[PDB]
Amino acid sequence: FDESFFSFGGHVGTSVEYEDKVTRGFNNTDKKEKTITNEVFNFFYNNPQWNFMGFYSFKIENREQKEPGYYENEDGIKQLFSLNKGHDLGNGWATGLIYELEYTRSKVYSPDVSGLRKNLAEHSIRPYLTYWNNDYNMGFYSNLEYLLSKEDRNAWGKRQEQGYSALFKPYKRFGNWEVGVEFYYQIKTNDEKQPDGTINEKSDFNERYIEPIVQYSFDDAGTLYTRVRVGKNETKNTDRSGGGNAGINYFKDIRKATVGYEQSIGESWVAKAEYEYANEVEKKSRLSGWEARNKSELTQHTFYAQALYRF
Ligand SMILES: OC[C@H]1O[C@@H]2O[C@H]3[C@H](O)[C@@H](O)[C@@H](O[C@H]4[C@H](O)[C@@H](O)[C@@H](O[C@H]5[C@H](O)[C@@H](O)[C@@H](O[C@H]6[C@H](O)[C@@H](O)[C@@H](O[C@H]7[C@H](O)[C@@H](O)[C@@H](O[C@H]8[C@H](O)[C@@H](O)[C@@H](O[C@H]1[C@H](O)[C@H]2O)O[C@@H]8CO)O[C@@H]7CO)O[C@@H]6CO)O[C@@H]5CO)O[C@@H]4CO)O[C@@H]3CO
Ligand SMILES: OC[C@H]1O[C@@H]2O[C@H]3[C@H](O)[C@@H](O)[C@@H](O[C@H]4[C@H](O)[C@@H](O)[C@@H](O[C@H]5[C@H](O)[C@@H](O)[C@@H](O[C@H]6[C@H](O)[C@@H](O)[C@@H](O[C@H]7[C@H](O)[C@@H](O)[C@@H](O[C@H]1[C@H](O)[C@H]2O)O[C@@H]7CO)O[C@@H]6CO)O[C@@H]5CO)O[C@@H]4CO)O[C@@H]3CO
Repeated sequence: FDESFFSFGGHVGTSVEYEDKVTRGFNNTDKKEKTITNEVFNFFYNNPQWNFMGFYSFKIENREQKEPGYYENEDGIKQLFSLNKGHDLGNGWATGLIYELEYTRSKVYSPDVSGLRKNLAEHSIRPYLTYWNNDYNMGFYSNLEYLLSKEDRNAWGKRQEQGYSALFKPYKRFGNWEVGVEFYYQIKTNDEKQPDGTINEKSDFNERYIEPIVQYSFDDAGTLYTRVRVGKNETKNTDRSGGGNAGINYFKDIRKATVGYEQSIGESWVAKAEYEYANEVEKKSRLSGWEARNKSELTQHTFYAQALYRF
């Protein structure tokens, strides 16, 4: 018991993420955003004696937004707390529960506000079920999720999102290869109000995607991988939404491609680098009248690098 407290391994590390986004919106102009995320600490804790995994991350985030006649800068701190109590069921089966809390505090600067504060709390509860068949070298990861997101933007009001998701990812290993496909479905309700209670948004949302992944492990080196996502989502406003969005539906097509490489360096260090492309095209059921076109297109390039020390 006292001894079990000391039987942990895991990793400590750091990462940096750079995100370059351009959204050409319904007004047919470019909103350009650059975000840098500095993960000053991330801590993976693994106690096989408890069959318990924990994760903690501290991030500093800075975003700059630029578009015709407007700018916005946002600086934030994000902490993640994650607890995973697992359970070996034998014969290749396992189950467990994840409880995850992510808190973000940020300040926004623009020509119109100076240090407007935003507080975000997101809670994720995920029962999961895994299977691995050693004879076939095939298995799957699966989970359900309840997700609650609550954001207080002070003068800009409050927003709550609440819903569920399901994920199923079968995968197979053969030689140095591993191939998998992630299937994902999410539903949620959005509720956003101004401080006096005026409704900005009341809407129902759903998303689905399928994402194949291929990886190859080099005998004398690391693991190279690629993932490609094709998905869709929809946001359907009730008659109570504001801003001309009453009864309006948004439909989005999603395409992503990722390539990454991870390699161990000696016995303890592991480094990973990854590039992701994302292109998302949105249209409305009906334009309000101010729009220049029925199209809003996001193109995003993300660069990610991570260095971890295993123990
Ligand atoms: O938590 C740190 C981790 O976070 C991120 O990974 C997430 C990932 O993006 C999601 O996809 C998801 O992963 C689920 C996945 O989709 C499912 O396929 C399944 O995973 C199965 C694997 O597919 C299958 O390969 C096998 O995995 C085994 C490995 O092949 C084997 O090498 C070994 O793994 C050990 C590593 O060799 C060792 O280096 C160390 O791993 C560290 C990583 O190197 C490091 O990058 C980091 O990982 C991040 C990751 O980058 C994020 O993308 O920390 C790791 C821990 O230090 O530790 C390994 C332990 O031995 O053994 C494994 C297991 O046998 O089996 C799995 C099924 O178990 O399930 C996934 C959900 O668990 O979730 C994660 C977040 O956890
Ligand atoms: O060029 C101006 C602007 O025009 C277009 O926006 C549309 C928008 O697409 C429509 O949906 C609608 O907006 C409604 C919303 O539906 C409703 O939510 C509400 O908006 C509130 C926000 O939800 C809340 O977050 C806050 O918004 C802040 C915001 O966080 C800041 O980012 C800042 O907004 C700027 C944008 O960043 C910038 O892109 C641009 O907006 C364009 C937009 O690209 C285009 O699609 O300018 C704005 C402001 O300069 O500021 C606000 C706070 O001022 O506050 C609101 C308060 O309700 O209200 C709107 C209004 O109906 O209609 C707009 C305009 O037609």
